[PDB]
Amino acid sequence: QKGKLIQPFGCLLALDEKTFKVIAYSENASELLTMHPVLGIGTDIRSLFTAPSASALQKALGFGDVSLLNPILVHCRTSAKPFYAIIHRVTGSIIIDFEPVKPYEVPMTAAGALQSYKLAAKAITRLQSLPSGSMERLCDTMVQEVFELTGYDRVMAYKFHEDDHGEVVSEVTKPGLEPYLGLHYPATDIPQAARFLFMKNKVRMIVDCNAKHARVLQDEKLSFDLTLCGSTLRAPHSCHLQYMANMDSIASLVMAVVVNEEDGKRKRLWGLVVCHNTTPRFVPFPLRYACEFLAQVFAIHVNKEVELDNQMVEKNILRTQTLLCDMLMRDAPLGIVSQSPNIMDLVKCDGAALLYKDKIWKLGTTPSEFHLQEIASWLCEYHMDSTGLSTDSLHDAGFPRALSLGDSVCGMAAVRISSKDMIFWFRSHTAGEVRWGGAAFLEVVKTRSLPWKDYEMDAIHSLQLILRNAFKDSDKFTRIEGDYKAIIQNPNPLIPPIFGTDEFGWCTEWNPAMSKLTGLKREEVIDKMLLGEVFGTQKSCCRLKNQEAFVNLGIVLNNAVTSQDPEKVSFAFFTRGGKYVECLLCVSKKLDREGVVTGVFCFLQLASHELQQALHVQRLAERTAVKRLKALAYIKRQIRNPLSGIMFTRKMIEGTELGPEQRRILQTSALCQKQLSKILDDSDLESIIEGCLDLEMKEFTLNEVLTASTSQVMMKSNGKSVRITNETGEEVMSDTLYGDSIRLQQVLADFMLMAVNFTPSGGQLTVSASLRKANLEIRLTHTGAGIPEFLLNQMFGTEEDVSEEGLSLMVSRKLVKLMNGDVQYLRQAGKSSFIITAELAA
Amino acid sequence: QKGKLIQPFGCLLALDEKTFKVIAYSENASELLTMAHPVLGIGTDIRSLFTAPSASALQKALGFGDVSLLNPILVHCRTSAKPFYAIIHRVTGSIIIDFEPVKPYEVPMTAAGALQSYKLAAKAITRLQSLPSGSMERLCDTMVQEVFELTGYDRVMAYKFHEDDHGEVVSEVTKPGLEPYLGLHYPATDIPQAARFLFMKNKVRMIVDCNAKHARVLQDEKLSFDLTLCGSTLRAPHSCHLQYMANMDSIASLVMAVVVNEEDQKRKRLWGLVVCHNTTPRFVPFPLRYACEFLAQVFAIHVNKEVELDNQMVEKNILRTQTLLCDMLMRDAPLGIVSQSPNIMDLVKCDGAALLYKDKIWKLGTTPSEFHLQEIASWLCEYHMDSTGLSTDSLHDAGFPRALSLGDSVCGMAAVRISSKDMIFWFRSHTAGEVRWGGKTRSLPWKDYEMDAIHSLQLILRNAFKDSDKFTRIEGDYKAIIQNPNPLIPPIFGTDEFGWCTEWNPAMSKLTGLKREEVIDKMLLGEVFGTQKSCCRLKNQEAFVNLGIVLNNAVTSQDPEKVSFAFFTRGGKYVECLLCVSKKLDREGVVTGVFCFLQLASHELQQALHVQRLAERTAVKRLKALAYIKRQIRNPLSGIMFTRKMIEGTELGPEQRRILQTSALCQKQLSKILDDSDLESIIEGCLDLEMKEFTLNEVLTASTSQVMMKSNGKSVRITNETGEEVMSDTLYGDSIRLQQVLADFMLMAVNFTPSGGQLTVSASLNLEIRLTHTGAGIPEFLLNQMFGTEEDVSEEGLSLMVSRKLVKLMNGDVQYLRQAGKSSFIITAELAA
Repeated sequence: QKGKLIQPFGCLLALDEKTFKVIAYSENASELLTMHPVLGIGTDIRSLFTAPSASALQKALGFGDVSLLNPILVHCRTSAKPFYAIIHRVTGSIIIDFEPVKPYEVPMTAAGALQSYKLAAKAITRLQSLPSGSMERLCDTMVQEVFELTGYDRVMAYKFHEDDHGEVVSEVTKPGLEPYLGLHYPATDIPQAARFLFMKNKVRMIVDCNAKHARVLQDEKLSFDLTLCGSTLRAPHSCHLQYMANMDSIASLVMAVVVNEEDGKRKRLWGLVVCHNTTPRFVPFPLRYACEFLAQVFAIHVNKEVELDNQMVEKNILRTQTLLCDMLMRDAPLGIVSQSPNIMDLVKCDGAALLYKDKIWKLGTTPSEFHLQEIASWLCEYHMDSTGLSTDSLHDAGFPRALSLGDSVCGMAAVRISSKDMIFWFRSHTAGEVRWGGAAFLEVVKTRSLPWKDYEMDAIHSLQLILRNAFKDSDKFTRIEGDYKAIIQNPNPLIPPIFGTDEFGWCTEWNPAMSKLTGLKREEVIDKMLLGEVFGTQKSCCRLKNQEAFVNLGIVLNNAVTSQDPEKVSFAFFTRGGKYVECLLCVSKKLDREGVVTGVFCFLQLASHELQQALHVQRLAERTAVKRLKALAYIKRQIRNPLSGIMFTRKMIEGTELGPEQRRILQTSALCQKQLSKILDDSDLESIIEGCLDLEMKEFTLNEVLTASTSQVMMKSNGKSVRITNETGEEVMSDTLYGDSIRLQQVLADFMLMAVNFTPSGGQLTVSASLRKANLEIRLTHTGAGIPEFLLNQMFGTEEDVSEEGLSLMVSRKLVKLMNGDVQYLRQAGKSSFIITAELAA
Repeated sequence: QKGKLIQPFGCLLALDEKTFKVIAYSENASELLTMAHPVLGIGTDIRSLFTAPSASALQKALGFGDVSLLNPILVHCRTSAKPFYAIIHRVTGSIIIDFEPVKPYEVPMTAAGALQSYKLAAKAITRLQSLPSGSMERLCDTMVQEVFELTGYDRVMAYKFHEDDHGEVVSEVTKPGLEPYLGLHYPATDIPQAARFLFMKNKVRMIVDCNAKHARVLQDEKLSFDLTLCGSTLRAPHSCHLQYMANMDSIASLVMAVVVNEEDQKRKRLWGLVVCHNTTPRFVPFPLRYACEFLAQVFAIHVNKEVELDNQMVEKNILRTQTLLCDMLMRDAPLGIVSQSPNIMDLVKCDGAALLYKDKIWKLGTTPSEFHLQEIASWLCEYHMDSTGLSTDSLHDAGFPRALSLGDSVCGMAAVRISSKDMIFWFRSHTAGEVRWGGKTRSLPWKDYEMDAIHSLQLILRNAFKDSDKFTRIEGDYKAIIQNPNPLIPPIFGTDEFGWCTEWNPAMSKLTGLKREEVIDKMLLGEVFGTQKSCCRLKNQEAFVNLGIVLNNAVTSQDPEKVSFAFFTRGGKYVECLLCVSKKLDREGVVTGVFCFLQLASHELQQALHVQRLAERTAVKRLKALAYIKRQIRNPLSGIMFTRKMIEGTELGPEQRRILQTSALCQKQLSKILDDSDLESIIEGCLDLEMKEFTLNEVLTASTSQVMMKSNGKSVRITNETGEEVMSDTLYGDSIRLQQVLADFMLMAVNFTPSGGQLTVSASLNLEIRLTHTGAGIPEFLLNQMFGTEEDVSEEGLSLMVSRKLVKLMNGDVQYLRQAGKSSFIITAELAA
């Protein structure tokens, strides 16, 4: 922080807060500024520059927060050399850094901050337009935009893990360089001092490494040593220089990403965005400022997308709760595997087994009954005081016959239902490969399975509890997964609140979870009418807020009596003492064995507010989507009807004898109607955009296509008085082609109709076709300026969304791509040419 | 309320709260319950006239806490069978038990409690719940239709109370052959306030027969207080309802009550009644009455919801007026607003705009003559000295000397003075007003926020001119009710290109608590709006970054955008609103900063737009796919049109010409149906119809050509038997939509028909078209879908619903008639010949 060496592309001056006189100066500063006022201790600052520059600098030092006006434009007194001045406040002193102003780009008058921030107005918009839910897309977009703005050769999205070991997540380099994606790096490349330094100043630049750095002339009479930690000209340290030495890079630009995560707010370094170049380069301060702002935006976005993945766990927990509630109705024996929701959906796995009275059931990939007997015997004999176990890899646990099992089963999770009854879940082997570069060593994770999370064990234990209670009517788990001997622990049940009533309305079920959630003892509440006594506005144990809640509860119960499916509704009630519980009620029928309705069975689902709002938004979106789909189907039918009408009328007209030229005109109309029926037959363009398509195989000739297109277009062409000519040879005509004719006619007609529309009044258009032995090349040459550049760019498929005409162009290009061809646009003096390539069978 | 007379269809008993002995009774009880026994006298026990389980149930009910839960207690008499309901009420110092006979023709023990009783109305509640919001008349008509279907009474009416207690019939449903009173107002004296309070206390009242003889109640003389039968369901009318029934020609009555909770606990007001009248005596079981009482609660909830939605719509409208009141400071000179398209005609709802400025008169829309405007200004400057504005909806009543000569084209005038010579007029048009009572143009009166908007426009224009209070008396039949409208100018702050503050209007000073002098000449980011050492403290980093982003985007982009904003003021109050930004382009065309204003929005409205925007962001491709399809429609249509032209380009015969013209008719049909989607055409004003000459022969031929294909597919023959006299006659009206309607009607007739069936077409001229097809006929549930009874509609039924609504737009109805092997579709409409 006190290294007295600075880079030579700029100069530094350290002054006092009160005297405004130069104390610390650099050797190159005297040369650059005086290129006469001798730069030295006790010299003023105004005389080195002109009067307006001195006034601006003095006002800047007089400001409260100089960081808002950091890039200042100043002029040297002699020859008016432009310079960028940056002000920074060290304890008891002001440090100003001056850099030369190359032509480059200049903001309006003084750059300030907002104008500099304006330089990154496109990358911010592109980042804010991405659909949420995919961190990799965000990383790729940020890296690409940083590459575009900075212009450095290589851009990397180095990421920090919990053990501070790096992992590149993306990279975009110029062609002709070694990719670095996926290469892990050790924790000694970046010392913790570097991270601490980056936590303070977010952007660091090293313009060149093999350059002689000047020194400073810090005053001897100063009572404190100057700190160069905050200055942007501080010379790189040897340890940091070793990084570029091992990375064969010269110019570096490192931008920290700082997120704010709530205390378990505390700051955290999500990673870095590193830029490298093989040759030295320098960029103006506004570009660095804009890059820092863009990094702030990216940090905000990543912090937002972490919270969205924090909700998938809650959603899966709710789904498991629903499954557990559903499974409570089935009979204890064989009811575990009776219907579609078996114990495969309880925890993610590929094999399940239920040992009960020597009747081993199989549900998938699982060892033989012999091997299952052996593993059950081993678990019984070794782990006496273990109701349940979860082994990551059976080899590590110590199963003698784990070798004979093979690679099919690796992880195991077993529970003891009763003295002789047990349940097993098995997981197949997954191998992990980590490049682990910058070290390269290639570590192996041996034969291990995916870890068993907490809520999976919680669900398994809840299932065990349910089965034990059901069997009775008719707790420490050893987790040897980290090869750290026994880490036995106690899980928690995952039973949601439940209450059930008979047909009349008297309470009959009140489980301990509800007793804890409400605070009401079951003995206190049972044998009381559900509507009016347990839940009621006045004179009731649990006080509903309004009369609307009472009406809604009554409606929900009455509707649920009729319908078997469990409707999800909102619920809100006060507890015994002044607490407003807001949950999501689910009611289901209670059909008995014979099939007589006995009552209702209800359970709540406690959920955070964001999840409920997301569910509401999803419901609204699906309703809007179904309405739009119904409207589109209605329109399609109402257009299909007159389509059939005109088909039949054309058939009737063809029934009467007419001229051979009339016959040709009728045939051209027939091709037009077939094209119309085909385009109306398409369900939507989204399937075309996705890529899933089929092209029919049929015989055709070019005369039909050309005549259909000309008949389609020439009315509009003559609207602008446009001449159309055909130069295709008759030999190419006589040749017959094979493929999908309708797509070709529609695509070529659209392209050449756009050419007609772009044709100025009185222009000329020529159509030619060439057959090479087969390949067909189509040239459409129209007189005029042609399509503008932006529309030509919109024609390409790189853009996600374009104009309607641009969308038609993109769809035609995609169809040509599926037609193993290409589309080219050529501009010449007063001419524009479309070239279309196709490959078919002759 | 203390009347000792009861209706004869039930019986009454009274029990002491503690001793549980009978103290009052009725002769109907003597003739109905103990008939074949203990004497029904004072002090007689209760557990002797019923079976032991019945006595146990009665004892348990009496010992219960809240008896009003399990009211319809079915009880078996001591004699064999003879069921009876046992409704119970707790009155001061007694418990009153009413028995009503259970007729076994219906309801064989289908309800024994409140929860089971409420089940009978599940279908009605489901139908009411899923209706789209924003239409009171639809809710009322559905509600009364459901009442009619559930109860089966002859006449059902929704009777809405106004502020002056005088009622208005909003809807009504009756069996055919009955005189309607729809829309007829009634005096407030028909229903006394005592009846209103009684309805507020007892939600449902039933009078089975007005002519039935009432029976007395024998009560002990030893009690110190008389028994009150006000809460009992067995009470006799006190001649107040007898006269009402005689006047309305009714014999039986079932009258409910609608109670709505309105904010100042919130008060409860009787929004109206749902009255059922019958010409013959009728009896409904207690569960049906109990369910009809439950339906009223859902109806009241929905009515309150619709009222809140209307209030939010009003707030959105005033927000829009506030937004459009801006963009007039930017425009230079008074002529600038007149020249531009969003003119002063859009500031307030008017049919004519006039501006008098320096001997120049600028007029827009329906406006009087120049001499008329000059004489209006002369009158206003000659009779009104100190006024800054005038307002009236009837200029004739205003006292204009030549108001009658001005005609009915313009009636209401609102005028505001800008300078000593320049001033502004807003004029309205003719409105139709009819009021009925069961016992020169008037235009809608000017509201208050309209006056506020006009006053703020006056302030803006006078400020701009300088840079270069007023009485309404027509809302009532009075004179010179002076008012002082307040302005509607939103808070405004504006900065230059560097970021320093430049303009900070007083509204922002009031809202945020700061002052103009202490904030001016400071950077907008960091100094004013900042997380630290700032006047207005932002919440966290995200707000700062978002504000910077929106400022930069506003500078770069060209259109205003709305972004949520939230900050702490200097007094600790958390303000949340919407921020709108715009570029402050100079006359030359170079940006010189930004101009921003806040739109303080209500919490419900603000949160009703976040979810809307979030849902909008989900659908992107499908929104523009419709426009893409609409634009790409033209090319195949142009191709088919030009192919038709070339087909015409040679020699043709008579039949060939006819079939070509039929094809062309279908061609225009396809063109105009693909040109516009028309959405649902819910409003009759929308979907303007082309009206041109046509003949019926072409229409019929074009309609049957589209379906001959399917007819020959099933080998179904179609015959047209309309006479040549009707065919030769020419009508002036819409044709092609009639072609489509006829075509899809015969298409549906072909569907669901056996092969070899006969289809017959007839027309009578009022145009009536009858299409009779032989076979089994269309299934009933399809007709239920097409009539709108079933909310869920199939794709095939949607076309029939569209055709029915189109026929209704032609002021007609579609009729389905069923006979042995015959189904007849009758379409009726009118045109000009």
